[PDB]
Amino acid sequence: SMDDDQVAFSFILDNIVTQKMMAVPDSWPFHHPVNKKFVPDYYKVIVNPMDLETIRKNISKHKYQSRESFLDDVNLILANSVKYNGPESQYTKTAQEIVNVCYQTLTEYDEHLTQLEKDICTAKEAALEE
Ligand SMILES: CCOC(=O)Nc1cc(-c2ccc(C)c(NS(C)(=O)=O)c2)nn2c(C)nnc12
Repeated sequence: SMDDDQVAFSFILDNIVTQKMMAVPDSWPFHHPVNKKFVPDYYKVIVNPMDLETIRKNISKHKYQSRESFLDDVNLILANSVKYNGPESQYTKTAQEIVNVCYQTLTEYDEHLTQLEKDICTAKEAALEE
């Protein structure tokens, strides 16, 4: 209702992740960091690994003040799979649908998230004045 803007924004981001993005068919390889046991050279090819659980952990620490830095990490999941698996691999097409669902949901909530983003930024600027 008031002064809870960051808490609310993060709460919505987590629900987008758990309810929309993690619900993509066969998306489970993206729910957690790549297990080196199964992909022995992943961390030698991908310099900035990223996954949905890592994004949730970021959300719980309130890393994202706007959807833009949230989308940076989401789009990073797709670009990593493009680099490691190739553009037409089934992994990449799954990750591409994870990204699509993310954008579709953000667009559904656009006006609402803009309001939270404005209030979060103006509060941070006013709090750093002191
Ligand atoms: C070299 C042939 O191509 C590949 O095998 N690539 C990929 C493979 C897997 C993958 C496999 C098996 C398992 C059990 C898991 N589960 S987890 C989240 O613990 O690591 C993941 N994820 N993956 C992701 C993301 N991006 N690429 C891949």
